[PDB]
Amino acid sequence: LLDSRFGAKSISTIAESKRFPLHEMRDDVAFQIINDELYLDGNARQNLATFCQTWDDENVHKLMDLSINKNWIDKEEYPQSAAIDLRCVNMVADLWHAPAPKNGQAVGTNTIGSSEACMLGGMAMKWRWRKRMEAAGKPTDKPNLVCGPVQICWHKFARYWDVELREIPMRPGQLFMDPKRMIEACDENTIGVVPTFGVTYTGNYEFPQPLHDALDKFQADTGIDIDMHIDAASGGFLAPFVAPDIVWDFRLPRVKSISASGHKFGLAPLGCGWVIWRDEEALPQELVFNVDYLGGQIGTFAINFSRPAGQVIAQYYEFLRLGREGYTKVQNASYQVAAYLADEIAKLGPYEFICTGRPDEGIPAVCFKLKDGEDPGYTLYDLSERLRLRGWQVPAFTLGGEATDIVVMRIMCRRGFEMDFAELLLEDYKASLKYLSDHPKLQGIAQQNSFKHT
Amino acid sequence: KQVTDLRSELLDSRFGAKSISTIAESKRFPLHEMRDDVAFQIINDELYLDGNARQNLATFCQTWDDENVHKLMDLSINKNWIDKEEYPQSAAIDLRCVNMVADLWHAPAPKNGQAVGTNTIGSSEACMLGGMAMKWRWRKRMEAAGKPTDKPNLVCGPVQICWHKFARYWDVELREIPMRPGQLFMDPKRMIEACDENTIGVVPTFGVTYTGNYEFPQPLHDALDKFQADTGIDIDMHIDAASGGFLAPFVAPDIVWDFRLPRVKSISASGHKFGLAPLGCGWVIWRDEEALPQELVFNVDYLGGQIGTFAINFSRPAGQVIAQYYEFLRLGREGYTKVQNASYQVAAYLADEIAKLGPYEFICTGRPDEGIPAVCFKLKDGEDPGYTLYDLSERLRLRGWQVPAFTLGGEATDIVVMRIMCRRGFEMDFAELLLEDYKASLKYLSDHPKLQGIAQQNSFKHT
Amino acid sequence: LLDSRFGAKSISTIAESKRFPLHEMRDDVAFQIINDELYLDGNARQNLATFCQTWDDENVHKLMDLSINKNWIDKEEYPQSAAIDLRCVNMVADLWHAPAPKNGQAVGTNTIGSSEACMLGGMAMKWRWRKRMEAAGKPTDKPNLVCGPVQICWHKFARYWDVELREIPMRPGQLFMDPKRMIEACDENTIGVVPTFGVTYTGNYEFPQPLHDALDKFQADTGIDIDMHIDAASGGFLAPFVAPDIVWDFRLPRVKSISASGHKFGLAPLGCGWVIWRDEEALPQELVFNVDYLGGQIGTFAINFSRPAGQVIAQYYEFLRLGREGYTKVQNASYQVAAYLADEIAKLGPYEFICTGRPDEGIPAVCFKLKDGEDPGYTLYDLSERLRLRGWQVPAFTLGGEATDIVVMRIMCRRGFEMDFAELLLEDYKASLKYLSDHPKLQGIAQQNSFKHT
Amino acid sequence: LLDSRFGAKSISTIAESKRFPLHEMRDDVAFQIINDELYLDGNARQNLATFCQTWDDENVHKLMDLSINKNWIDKEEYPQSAAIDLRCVNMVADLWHAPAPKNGQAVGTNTIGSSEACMLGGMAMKWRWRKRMEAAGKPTDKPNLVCGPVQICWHKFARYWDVELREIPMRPGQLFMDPKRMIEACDENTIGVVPTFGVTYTGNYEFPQPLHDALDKFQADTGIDIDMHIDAASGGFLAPFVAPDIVWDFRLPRVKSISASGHKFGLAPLGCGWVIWRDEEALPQELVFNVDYLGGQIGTFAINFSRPAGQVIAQYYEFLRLGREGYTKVQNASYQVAAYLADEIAKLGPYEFICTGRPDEGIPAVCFKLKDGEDPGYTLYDLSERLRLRGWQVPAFTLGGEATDIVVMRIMCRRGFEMDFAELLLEDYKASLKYLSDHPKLQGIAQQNSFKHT
Ligand SMILES: Cc1ncc(COP(=O)(O)O)c(C)c1O
Ligand SMILES: Cc1ncc(COP(=O)(O)O)c(C)c1O
Ligand SMILES: Cc1ncc(COP(=O)(O)O)c(C)c1O
Ligand SMILES: Cc1ncc(COP(=O)(O)O)c(C)c1O
Repeated sequence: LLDSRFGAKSISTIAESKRFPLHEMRDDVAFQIINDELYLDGNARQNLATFCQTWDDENVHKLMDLSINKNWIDKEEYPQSAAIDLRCVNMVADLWHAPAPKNGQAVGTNTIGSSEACMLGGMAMKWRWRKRMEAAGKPTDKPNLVCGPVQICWHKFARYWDVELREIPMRPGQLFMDPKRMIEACDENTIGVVPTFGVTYTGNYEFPQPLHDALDKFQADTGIDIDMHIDAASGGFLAPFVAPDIVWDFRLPRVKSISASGHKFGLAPLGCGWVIWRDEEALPQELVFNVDYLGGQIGTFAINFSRPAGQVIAQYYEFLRLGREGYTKVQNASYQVAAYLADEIAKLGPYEFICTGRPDEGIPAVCFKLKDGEDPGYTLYDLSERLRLRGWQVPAFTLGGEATDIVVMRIMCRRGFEMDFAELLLEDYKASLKYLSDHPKLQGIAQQNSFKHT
Repeated sequence: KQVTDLRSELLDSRFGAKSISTIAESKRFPLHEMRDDVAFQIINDELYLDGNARQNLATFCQTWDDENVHKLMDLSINKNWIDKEEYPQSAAIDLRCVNMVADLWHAPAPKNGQAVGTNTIGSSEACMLGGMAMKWRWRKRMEAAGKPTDKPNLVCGPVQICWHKFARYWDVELREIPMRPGQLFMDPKRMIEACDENTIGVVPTFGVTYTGNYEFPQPLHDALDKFQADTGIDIDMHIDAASGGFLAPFVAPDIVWDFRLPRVKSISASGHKFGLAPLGCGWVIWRDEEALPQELVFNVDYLGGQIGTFAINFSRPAGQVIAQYYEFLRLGREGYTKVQNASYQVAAYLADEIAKLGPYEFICTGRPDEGIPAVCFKLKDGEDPGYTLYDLSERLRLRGWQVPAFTLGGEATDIVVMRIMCRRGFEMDFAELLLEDYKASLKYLSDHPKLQGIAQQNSFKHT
Repeated sequence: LLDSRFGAKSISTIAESKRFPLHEMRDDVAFQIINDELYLDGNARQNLATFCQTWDDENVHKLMDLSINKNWIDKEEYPQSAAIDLRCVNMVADLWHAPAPKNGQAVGTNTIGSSEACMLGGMAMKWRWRKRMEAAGKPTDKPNLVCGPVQICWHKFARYWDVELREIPMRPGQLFMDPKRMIEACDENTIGVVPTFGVTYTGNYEFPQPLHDALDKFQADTGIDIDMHIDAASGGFLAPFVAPDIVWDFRLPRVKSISASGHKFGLAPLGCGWVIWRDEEALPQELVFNVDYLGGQIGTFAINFSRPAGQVIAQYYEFLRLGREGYTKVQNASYQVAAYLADEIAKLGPYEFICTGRPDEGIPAVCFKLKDGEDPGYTLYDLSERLRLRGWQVPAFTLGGEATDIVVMRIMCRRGFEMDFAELLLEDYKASLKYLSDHPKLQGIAQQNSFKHT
Repeated sequence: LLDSRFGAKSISTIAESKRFPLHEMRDDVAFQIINDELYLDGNARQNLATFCQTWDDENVHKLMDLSINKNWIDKEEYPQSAAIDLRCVNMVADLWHAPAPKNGQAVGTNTIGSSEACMLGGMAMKWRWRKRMEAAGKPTDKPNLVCGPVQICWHKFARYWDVELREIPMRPGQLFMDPKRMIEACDENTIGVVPTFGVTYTGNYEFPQPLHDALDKFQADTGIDIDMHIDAASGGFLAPFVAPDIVWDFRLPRVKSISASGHKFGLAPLGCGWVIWRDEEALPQELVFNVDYLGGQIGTFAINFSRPAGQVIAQYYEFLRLGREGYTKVQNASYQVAAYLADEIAKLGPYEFICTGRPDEGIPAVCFKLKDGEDPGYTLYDLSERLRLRGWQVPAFTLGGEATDIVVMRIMCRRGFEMDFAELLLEDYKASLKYLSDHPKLQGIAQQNSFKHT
């Protein structure tokens, strides 16, 4: 067996792939072998399911390349990377109207993604709640967390830290966590409420303000003081620029912490998250670990330790080059694309929209389902498959709870998916509808949900 | 007439233009846009303030530069490790790596072809996952027995901070056997004294962070067998092989520390350490399906079915996994053996050479059978050469070297040690230069006695 | 022995480091080996001792890479490089107010640096002087040169060309060459006076005008006609832009030649110098050598012969992209940083400043010493060592002459050392002072002068 | 006026090329403007006149690019570059059989090229001679130097340092410095003899051994002790590999110093020279200057000061990757090309060869003239012009002395000019001959000498 690339004895990667390789191989052959199979990966340019950055900027590539060995945890050897990281924490804190620091540095940290940021926020919430119950001489025996249609990271948090997850069910007419149902789920064991400022499954915002009012009335009627952690994975880098009037952040007294993804609308490369706390009081010191460095010690509250500092550096690059002025324009461009697709798609079939890409309602996304008791001659699963044959990945999936029988299609508009590409999508969308119309036997065959978690 | 306080002033000599002071507005989110290339050069220029770690002998993390690794990482910047759907080849390469590492550690042959394990950001996450699984297995055993599960504890030696975090975050009592003069590590006797029915497991550190020595699981495994025999209490182990996991399999195959031992239910290691991968790569392997409680695994829907994942992080880059595979492919056992041996030769050389320069007692001398490629020593008790290791460390910094001097924990807290790490890139020629600067530092301290005792700050020791 | 990079038998560069290597080695291995140890060199970004360019410009790297084989002396094969070189000579001549050329080309040449430029200037001075003395049948074996705190290249000139060096001593209150002491050293054997327009050790300018007037009076009283050569290594590319009114160049009749460094404030990469002569009469033709080429013979006055033309090309790039407009802003930026540091440092200790970075007084540098009889609890040597531990190289050294007891600290502000970096230096400066204060035993230990020559 | 490249108002480099630009210009525009006119430079691949390296090696480009700012004189900031430089000096010393250092370091230095190397060697020669005459109570007012057909750098040395240059004339039947004529020119005022181990104009070696014998006899008959400096600009990196048995170096007692060009057959990029002294006694300490550094103090004997360290590094790269083994094969390849050309060219016309590319006679060069009283119907100048029309630069010029009536053609074979290219040259050579034969009126028209100095 020979290889046509190297014109030599074949070196299989699929063979003996269950055992650690025995011999050495020429460096450049190993590289070309791996490089060639990586072509099997998609480039995600036509993938409209993910929230994660997929566009390419030469400067970001250069910054990441230079940072490949810069250790985020090693403040001693990489002091400048550490300083840039502190700047970012302050800037994000400022973006979310966090109270002015006493010493001068905001309370918060960079993370690998929103998952870790949420875990940290969740543990802090659990610890503050525990300190309160013990002081009240009550049992910390069975904590619970109230939320709406949260992302899987919260299910993991609940599971891994033994907290009862009280998720308000998604239901026809009310897909999100409303004040009434939220209150019905709250009690003395509730460690906190987690509104999702940009629901993963639909793109809509769960507004913290009305929930905050309900929590104020709750403490007035029962004495039970409940706080909030905002999961703003996507919305945290949207609303501050295109809808400053929405009061969802630290302007609300009960919001003790907020988390968001830099690698989503924060525009940073994969591997960047953020979590900020209102003030020192919001973060139990018992969770912070202090390590020694030549220049004094620094407290850290993170799950990960050693990791590259490139994403933080790239995130800073975006903050510096764009500013509020730049982010507003970038974000608005995505909202224009989403709004356009919503309006245009509505003219093509009997659809009921859950999200239409409006800045005041949520993120740059379009989410719809077929109108009840209406049969256009295909399901959204069938349409999704036709679109894949044209290179597009437009996820079709079912919602949860009382709406377990509802099938929706979600389109995400992130940086890089410009108006020109949306127009092409519409062309292929129309072509797919005509094909389904000309080949009725297709209806009902496709029935597998697409990846919806990110 | 333009008051200095009402202006975004300052001319810049690089751009032949003005302003843009990262430190001035550093507390607020920037207001305006800036030319991309100017923002890039501004950031690129201050990154020069970071060290390159070539002369840093404190860290275990990879610091050498390989062109092919730079290319693989550059092409993987947007490849999402969690998105199996869009990046199927990256996911396949990742599964190969898990099987290869499992094979490396003698994990039993999979009943369905795929080993039980996962890639991680680093050893910290790997350890958390291993720790959670240990806690869950212990809990189930106890619940199946109708016993209380509210007082779990974990027995270990001089562990890395990630275990202190695990204990704190998951409410597990950490029973760390104290480091002490004459016994700095977890021995069978003290280990057993700390074990009971609430012990979720024992965590030997196969390559102690602070000294470089291996804690040998075999003797501890025998003690646990005797323990079960005398009490009926069945205790398992998780090996924290952050560094050793990619050393002993190549240069000391005969040390029995892995899955060859029945009680070892899981093992974790750092790819970005001696695994030779770029920062951001860890590994955790479980003996088999039984070793990993399914309640911890989450199954997500994909167009091709569903894949279960047990991880704390979600979205993140797949470049390090790919780079790690590149190392596995180009080196193999044959290549890793030569690479690791080269580091041991340097370490052994430094130990032997440094021993001739002062009254030192060595804790680690870079021997393959004893631990990792590191040198760890302290001044002999009651010996005053005319300086402390802190003073020596500072003199070496003036020569560009970062050789950490710090104190040991427990009841050995009065011990000041110096640790030298020998990782890929720190070749024999550089070790010779270190020796030259070491001797020059000693002569300077000898000629300037007033220096003794002044320096007294510990260096970063955690990695 | 094995190498952990190549995973093969070790190849040491120290073992047989005194004998020519016996065998071949794979090219790439040789490259990586050398590349890896070059990491032991500093990048000079935190080095505030040198005057030489240390910033990086992508365009300059490209021009230099393209010119690696372009031979400066081979006018025949590289006609365009030779043309660009001629343009630069004329532009520098124009910058220094040299009289308009008769034929059209200014009299001058590019050099490797100011050293060579000064040798050429020195030889021409010696020759012009000799031609005068020889006509009067007087001895020409005991020539002397009058100057102030000159750079080492003049000591080399004096030594290599057997010229008595009459250096006016540096002294408290009079660290530079003044008119009075200058005249006291002049006689019929003086080949010329060399004012240093930007003293290496302090940064101050020695003003040619007052010296020029003294020389006019000298000729009036004795008949002895003495000329000048301005060593403007640094000042030559500063004053013409930020202080045009200072009369130090060819506007002065006696100034027969001027030299300066392109690789200093000229902004060119290492390896570029310039020397210009007032006119043909100022340059003895006996020193010029004519070499034949296909297009005709070209004369040259240079110590070096074959060498690369990249630096000249890079220098032209700076001239073209900046112009007077651009150079003024670039140099002003450096002066602002220097002025800022001087003002800020003065608030931290009992210091006496010799140079405070004022455009009318000298170059962008800060030079100071501890006030006489003041004991802050440390020497500038101690402070310098503390700053090294923070990555900075701020030279502390002693002055010459009578000010031999004086120890100064000199900070150079060149392109790349922006305001933000100066702020960081101030932070580390303060940190160093606090450490010295908390550790008194450190005082007096350090006593080695740093490199001060460039 | 518009520019077709930038599609905007034209920017001319010609317009006011004699004045320093007044305004700024876009950097990328300035770069492209300069990049575009550099295309007017030749690449020298078909230039067979120069000895300087013109081939391109990717690793050398990388090493030079990395070293653009590394200052050769700043031992403090660039310790590793300084170390590599010391290794090179020792390796070159070893190559020339210099006595083993009484300490651990050979006596010598790197230079910009052979010119500076020769000046340093010449100065040392003059100083040693002066010291001796003084110790004999004799005058030192009329120093002279005996040599053969030397390169222009020695004419410069003689002129700049006031030494009478006694150059033995090139003559038909005696083009080089022979023992007899050398002795006729020697006296008590001779500072030394300079044999040229690879004559620039022809390529032949002047053998130091026979000359050395004559000088031994001279001291025996007169007591006058005369030393030598070998100008081995080209031969210094040829004979040690391809003809080790030729005794021309430090194996000869009288050879006190040797110089050679790294950027010639040393294979280094432009800007690299070397000069080695036999031992400390051979280098008068009065010429060495000691400068202080934090690491202590190092001595240097150099005309230049600040300059790039890249060539030294690239030179080290060649030493490391090739070794004696590699240089022998590289140099041999050039000799094979030269020998082939000589043998083939001899069959095309009535020629008399002065150099035929034989390793035992000289460097890889071919030098010939038309046989006396032979008229093939063209001059070598005519042939040279025809070859230029085919892209080749094969210099035709006259020899000096009474050989001023001798027109020769010299072909240099350096790295890169492989056998395949030589065959192409022969094709064009024959084509040129046929053209000249078919167009007789061309004979005698061309009469300008080509650049012959390097
Ligand atoms: C609301 C929400 N939270 C958390 C996550 C997980 O973010 P990450 O993948 O960056 O950890 C996602 C994708 C999300 O949409
Ligand atoms: C034994 C040990 N465990 C865990 C860690 C943490 O690994 P990481 O920094 O890769 O999370 C280290 C550094 C270590 O030495
Ligand atoms: C006043 C002065 N003259 C000459 C020099 C030497 O210049 P170069 O290093 O460019 O030869 C320097 C450094 C200097 O400061
Ligand atoms: C014999 C000889 N000496 C000196 C030189 C000048 O060398 P460089 O150009 O390197 O100064 C040459 C070209 C030469 O051929």
